[PDB]
Amino acid sequence: GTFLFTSESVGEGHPDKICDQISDAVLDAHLQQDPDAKVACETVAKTGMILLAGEITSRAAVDYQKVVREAVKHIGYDDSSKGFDYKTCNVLVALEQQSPNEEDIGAGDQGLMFGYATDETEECMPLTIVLAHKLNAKLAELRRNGTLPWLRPDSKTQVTVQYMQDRGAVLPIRVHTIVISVQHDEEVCLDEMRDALKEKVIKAVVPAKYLDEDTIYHLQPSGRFVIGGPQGDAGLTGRKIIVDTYGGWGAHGGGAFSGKDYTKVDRSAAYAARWVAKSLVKGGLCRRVLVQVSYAIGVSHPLSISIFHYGTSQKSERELLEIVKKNFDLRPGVIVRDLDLKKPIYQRTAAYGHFGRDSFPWEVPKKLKY
Amino acid sequence: GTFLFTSESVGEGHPDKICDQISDAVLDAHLQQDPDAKVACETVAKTGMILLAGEITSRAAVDYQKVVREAVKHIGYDDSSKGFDYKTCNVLVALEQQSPDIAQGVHAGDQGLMFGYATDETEECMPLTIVLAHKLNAKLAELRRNGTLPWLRPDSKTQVTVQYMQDRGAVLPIRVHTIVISVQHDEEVCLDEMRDALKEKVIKAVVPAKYLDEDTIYHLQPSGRFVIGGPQGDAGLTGRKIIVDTYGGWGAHGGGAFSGKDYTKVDRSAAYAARWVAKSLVKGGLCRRVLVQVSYAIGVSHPLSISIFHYGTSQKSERELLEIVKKNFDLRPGVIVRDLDLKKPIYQRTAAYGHFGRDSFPWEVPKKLKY
Amino acid sequence: GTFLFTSESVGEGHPDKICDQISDAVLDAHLQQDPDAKVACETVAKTGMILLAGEITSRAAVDYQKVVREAVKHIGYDDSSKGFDYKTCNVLVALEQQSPDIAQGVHAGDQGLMFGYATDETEECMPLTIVLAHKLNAKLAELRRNGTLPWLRPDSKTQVTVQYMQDRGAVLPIRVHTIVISVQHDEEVCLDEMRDALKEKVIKAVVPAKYLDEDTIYHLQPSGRFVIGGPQGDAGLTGRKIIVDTYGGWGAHGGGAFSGKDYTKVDRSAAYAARWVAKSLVKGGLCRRVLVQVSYAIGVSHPLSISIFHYGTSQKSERELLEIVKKNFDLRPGVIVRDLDLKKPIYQRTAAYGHFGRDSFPWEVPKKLKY
Amino acid sequence: GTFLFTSESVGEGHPDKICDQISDAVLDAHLQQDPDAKVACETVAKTGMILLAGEITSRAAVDYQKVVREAVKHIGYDDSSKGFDYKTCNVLVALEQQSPNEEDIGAGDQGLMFGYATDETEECMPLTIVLAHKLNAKLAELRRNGTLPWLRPDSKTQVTVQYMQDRGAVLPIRVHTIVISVQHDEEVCLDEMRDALKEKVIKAVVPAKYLDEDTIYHLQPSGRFVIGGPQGDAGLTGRKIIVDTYGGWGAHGGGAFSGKDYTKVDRSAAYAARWVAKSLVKGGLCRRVLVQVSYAIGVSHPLSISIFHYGTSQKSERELLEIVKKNFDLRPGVIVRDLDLKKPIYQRTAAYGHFGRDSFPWEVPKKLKY
Repeated sequence: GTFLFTSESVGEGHPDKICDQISDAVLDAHLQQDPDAKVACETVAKTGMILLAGEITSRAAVDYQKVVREAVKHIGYDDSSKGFDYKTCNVLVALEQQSPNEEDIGAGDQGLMFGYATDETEECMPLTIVLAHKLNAKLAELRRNGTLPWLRPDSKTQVTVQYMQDRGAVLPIRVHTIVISVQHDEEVCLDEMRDALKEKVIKAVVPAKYLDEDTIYHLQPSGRFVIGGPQGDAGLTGRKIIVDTYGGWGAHGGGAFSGKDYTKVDRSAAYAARWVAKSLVKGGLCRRVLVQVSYAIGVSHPLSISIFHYGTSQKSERELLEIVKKNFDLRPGVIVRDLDLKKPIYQRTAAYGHFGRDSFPWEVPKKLKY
Repeated sequence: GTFLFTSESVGEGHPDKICDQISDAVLDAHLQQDPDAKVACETVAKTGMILLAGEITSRAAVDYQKVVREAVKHIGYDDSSKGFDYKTCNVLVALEQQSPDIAQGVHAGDQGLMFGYATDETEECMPLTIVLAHKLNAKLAELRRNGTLPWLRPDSKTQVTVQYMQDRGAVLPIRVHTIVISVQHDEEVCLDEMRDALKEKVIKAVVPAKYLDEDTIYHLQPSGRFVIGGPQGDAGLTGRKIIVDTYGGWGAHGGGAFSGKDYTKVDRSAAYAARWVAKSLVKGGLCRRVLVQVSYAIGVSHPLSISIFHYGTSQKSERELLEIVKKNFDLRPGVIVRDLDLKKPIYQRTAAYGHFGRDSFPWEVPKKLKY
Repeated sequence: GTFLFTSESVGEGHPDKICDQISDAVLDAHLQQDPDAKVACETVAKTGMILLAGEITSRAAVDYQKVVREAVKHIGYDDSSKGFDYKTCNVLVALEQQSPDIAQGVHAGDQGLMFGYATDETEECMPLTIVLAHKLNAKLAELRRNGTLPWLRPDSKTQVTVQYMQDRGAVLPIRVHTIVISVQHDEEVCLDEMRDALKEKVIKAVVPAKYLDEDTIYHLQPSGRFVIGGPQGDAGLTGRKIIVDTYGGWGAHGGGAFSGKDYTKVDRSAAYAARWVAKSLVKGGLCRRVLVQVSYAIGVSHPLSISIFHYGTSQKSERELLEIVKKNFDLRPGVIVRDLDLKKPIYQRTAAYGHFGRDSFPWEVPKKLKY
Repeated sequence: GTFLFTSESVGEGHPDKICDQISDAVLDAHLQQDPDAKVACETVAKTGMILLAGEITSRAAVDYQKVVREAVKHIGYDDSSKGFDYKTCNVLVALEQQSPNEEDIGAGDQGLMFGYATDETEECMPLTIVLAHKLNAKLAELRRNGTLPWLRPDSKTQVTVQYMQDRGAVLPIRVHTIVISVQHDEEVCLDEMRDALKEKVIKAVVPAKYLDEDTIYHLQPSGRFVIGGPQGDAGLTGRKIIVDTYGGWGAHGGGAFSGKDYTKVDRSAAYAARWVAKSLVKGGLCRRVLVQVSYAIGVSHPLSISIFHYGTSQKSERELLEIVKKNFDLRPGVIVRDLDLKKPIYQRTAAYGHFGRDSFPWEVPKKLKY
């Protein structure tokens, strides 16, 4: 049977994503000096304020004012006309910082985590969330290179796709609806914005085979959007966890990723579960798969591993599990080495999705032996 | 045929849940005085600080000192020895409140989806993994408050792994495979005594005996020592336990936290409606297990689309169930608000022990279906 | 015989004065609704932040978003280019407000001293050094607001050194020795043009020509460049300009700031009373220059002691002046409050340009004395 | 003619003095690593919170959480029963920190400053403020060594003395009134507290010749005082400037001292003016004297220097000025060298008065040539 599915993505200037990106900029600053830094950094953004709160164990000396302001400048908030300015906003810091066989390190917390993959795209991700992210990334590219200099940092996209099912797999047929709202400078009209959104953004990102006569476009649906970001709005780290992962597809364990080092299995085991799911699909063992893992605080080994193939394998779920246990060691002290999780690359994961890119180690499938 | 599935839950004193409870206490304070209040309240808790941020349109005048402090008191943080004290903590108010529109005084949102889920494996009509996880935290609070284990403090986390088998799409719990409990405690009690009380007075008082066996794995105080807890040990924020609030990893989640958001946030009121629909189908005997997917389109009050996925557990087709749902439910967000009585101040009770599964809310009372 | 004496003053946009003005705006908001409000409001201003802290007992419901933002708007900080903007700054409210006593609803402090001072060297009855310093800041604000020098920003500081001679204890200003002016400015204007306008349109519009000569020293924009100012460049707090608020180093100060404190704080209302007494003696022709010292004892409403020090500028003994003061003034703090109308919301006007010397307040209106 | 004079002092646990002491602990932490650090650190204390705000130019890496908490522990707040606890209070940091002939350095700000001295005590200070400070210091000594273990950190004293005048000098005759309020543990009665205040504090500090039959004692005048410090109270740096100096005597320029390095003439020139006043009095050039100096931002030399002797010299005020100008160079870049103002000794100045101690360089008179 057929169904519609909708995923959302948000640009770097959305207040929740500002916080994710600042959190990871703080993490990256620690890791550049101290690869073994432990970081749990939560960020809050509201009118005129960034606040940092959390715990850090690190030998680094980090200038938080500079790291935060620079990230805000990088996002593109440099003037009160845009709603926020890195030069004059309030930065408050409440980070409590202590000084300090690695394969046996215990999980930093308990929790459950999922990975997912699907053969419907080359990236091995759901089409809805690939397209939603790609529309926001293209907005930011065109903003930053001056192709559309009226663009500002805050944006939200929603993409509805009509699917068919094929023996537990999902086959995207057409884009049903695209919604784009993007922040903009006072000096452009809506007719021009709408035309640019359709021609320079949607047509540059969405394969033409999914767009047809009945595709519904809602471009700047709420009209003008001059002020954005944290102004009259409050955001927090870890409030876009569905957007950061599979856009509604598969499942989620509840843990946020941004501002967390590798011992926080919320992030490292979700990355490893994605790596497992992608490896199974690119291995041709199934067409779509969900992987669950779980941990207890202070315990190095997973408490559970489970594999659900949606009926898209010739192997049983039990046989896939046995294969997974022969090819992967999901201790955090081992995941760190296989996925290089002490490298300061996290600020790049904080927008446009943690999954479906090529450059990240969890997106390179492992050759399986079975 | 068998598989494992794990869910977690956290106690009232976990720092993220403190924040959910405070944000909903704020919402209830506003609704008490102004049933049309619009609220989007975020809370941050860290060593000695409660910060309230967000936007409110309301006629209410709320005393945040009182609302925040009583909530913290009720949770049980009343001394520096416990890491946090309602008498001495810093309450910072950064909320932006405006009066409702002058001219309306004198006279349906995002393109998005919501999921509801229900399963006949428990009477709560919820996954056993998460029902048990919630009940373990609730039992710790009960024994802490009636003084049976006076060494307990408010911060707790639990995790339950169940071994299941499948039967024509339904899931049948066989036994509890693994239980984790970590709970904050006073300085005097010993690990042995804690691990013994958690097994004998908590777990065995909550988990049906038929699910426990000699191979069940217990990880009780697995870190070894948990004196530092609450916001002292970890920063809390509103809306960071969204899976604990819902189905424990089962079903699906389309995104959005609930607490500190009024009934006009559709990702809060339509999620409750989709639960209501899923629970009504299962209690109506129409299927054993169901995922209800409700899509809304920018503007249109009527849902864009509804899909019902019964996993094979129904004698009727997915198109027949969809027809039943349409004949019995009106899922326009304004109709939902009236049918589920969502203008009333009951939200603080939702903010610990899960939004779904308790027999305390209108969305947990099934609708008798005609067909 | 001659000597130098220096005093300073600061503009409305100096970060410490922003805080004094906000704290008094808070007090006035409360008094407007509840004339018995008790207020002790502290303000901190730093890059992008206004923080309100302190204690209030009041029946008022005040909108701090509005009160703080309008005050900042009025000061002139309305864009990030100026370093601070009322539209986008973070207002954090940490004030602790309680209702007045339940049971009194249905039905004189520290051992300390206060000083008043007055001198006949100006009509304001204040030292010339500080009268001139205040007027230079006021003139900058006037020319900034009417657009004569649109390159001016709100943050300014001035300092005036006067050469004096003495005559039987009175002080006689001879000339202005040195003037300092530092004022925040836009990016485009050049130092030469600023230094020329400050001399020609500010100083020469304010200082009587008889005090200026070819040897007068001008330090105008002495740091060279002052684009970064307001709370961006320096943290402000309430009650850090207490000498600018009073006599500019002349007379004496027994300790205490004024702004954000209601009339029941005796170090605020008895300082105004002692000014009133000192000014009344000088305008009554009883002396040319006077320091009035009023001591209060823990509990006793009546002053413990009053000493009058006339520096030799009076035909009457210091004991005769004391007798006159006692026959004409009742310095019990409750009587002071009634006589000077201190329950009214006029405090925000006190918080820039000095509490003493302007003909705008009851304590600056002399009492006609009988003797 | 005779008159009464009253001075106040407050203990380390008074909320305003907590902030002064934290500000100077932050300054001292910078100076221990970077002698040329520029610091303007303001502290705010209220229920459950210390906030730091200001500007720093320094090469130091300072852990602010540790510096603040430790200072709070040092003051003696370790439990919510006392109203405040270093282990669980909120510490928020908003310090903006940049990296960077010294005799020519310009004043860090404009301002006026006074120094004062008087021959009425050996310390060359007014008796009222010497006694007020000494009562608070003795309370803290007895608290910290366990002589009176019921004592807590917050305290306030007021001392009224009856004076005579002698040719512009002031002669203290008797103590008229002593007020002491001190914070205390629940477990002591007021009768015992009052007796200890009189016998172990007042009699150990006030010379017996000033105490007589009519001396009024107000000991714990407002009754019980269990909770103190910042709880239901707000304090700020630089709100006790009269207490920190001459207790009402002489004059004040308005600048606070705590949290400021030597380029902030509010502090360095006030120290130097005190040094000048003390040198004149110990030199026998007068019995009592007030010194004024003033500065402009970015200008190294004083704009004005003035000397008022109260009629207590045989020399004219003009002759004293000429002597001062021959023996002292009041440029901040020179004052720093003469008074050793890069040394991290400032936390010790933050309670019990900056003046009248023996160990500080501004309290050692210079031998004058004239």
